Amino acid sequence: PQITLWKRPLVTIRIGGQLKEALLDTGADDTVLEEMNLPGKWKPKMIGGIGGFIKVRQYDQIPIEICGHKAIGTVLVGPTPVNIIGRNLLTQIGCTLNF
Amino acid sequence: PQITLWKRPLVTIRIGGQLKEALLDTGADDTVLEEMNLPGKWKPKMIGGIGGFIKVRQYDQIPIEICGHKAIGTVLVGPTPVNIIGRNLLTQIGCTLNF
Ligand SMILES: CC(C)(C)NC(=O)[C@@H]1C[C@@H]2CCCC[C@@H]2CN1CC(=O)[C@H](Cc1ccccc1)NC(=O)[C@@H](NC(=O)COc1cccnc1)C(C)(C)S(C)(=O)=O
Repeated sequence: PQITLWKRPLVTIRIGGQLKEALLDTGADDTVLEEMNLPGKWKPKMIGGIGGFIKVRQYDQIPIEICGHKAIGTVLVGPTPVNIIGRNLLTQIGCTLNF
Repeated sequence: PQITLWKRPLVTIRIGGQLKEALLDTGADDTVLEEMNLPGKWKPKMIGGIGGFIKVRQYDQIPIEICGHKAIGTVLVGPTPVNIIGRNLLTQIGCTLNF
C-alpha cells in the first residue's frame, strides 16, 4: 500500500495476542511500544527522544505483524504515549519513502 | 527518489542559504531544526515527544529545499541532536510511505 502523510501514519499491528494502533516512524531507529506485560527475558535500556531519555525494557525476537506483514525483532517497552514502529521492523516489511 | 530504511533517511537541505543534513521523519508532526539563526519574527512554542517537552522558536512560512524539492512552511528551532523534517513539509514535497 501507499500511505500519505497528511495525517499521522497510524496502522494496525499485532503482537502477542493483542491488536494495537502504531505509528510508522522513519525517524525512529527502534520500535517502542506502550507499556505491556510481555513474557520472557528482557534487558534494561535507555532511549533518547526530543525531551530526553526514558527507561525501557528490551525484548528480542518478538513476532509482530504490521498492516498484515510479518516481522520479527527487537521491541522496546516503556512509557511512550504512542506505539512506534521504527526502522528495525520497517525494513522487514519492505517499507520505503518515496518522493 | 526512493529511500530505503536500513540506514537513517538523512538528506541535504538548504535553508536561509545554508546546507544542512536532516532526517526525513514520518513520525514527526512538525519540522524541528537544531539551534540556528533564521530571519524574521518567531513565537515561543512547546513541543513534546519521548522524554517530554522542550521549548522551541516557531518560524512561519520559511522556504526550505529538501533533497532538491521546495517547501515553504513552519520550522521550529530548538535543542535536538538531529535536524528533523516532519510531515508538515514532507507532505509539501509529495513524500509517501510505500510497502
Ligand atoms: C520531533 C517531534 C518533537 C516533532 N516529534 C517527535 O519526536 C515524535 C514524538 C512522538 C510522541 C512521543 C513518542 C515518539 C513519537 C514519534 N516522535 C518522532 C520520532 O521519529 C523521534 C524523532 C527523533 C529523532 C532523533 C532525535 C530526536 C527525535 N524518534 C525518536 O525519538 C527515536 N530516536 C532515535 O531514533 C535516535 O535519536 C537520537 C539520535 C541521535 C542522538 N540522540 C538521539 C526513539 C523513538 C527514541 S528510538 C531510539 O528509535 O527508540
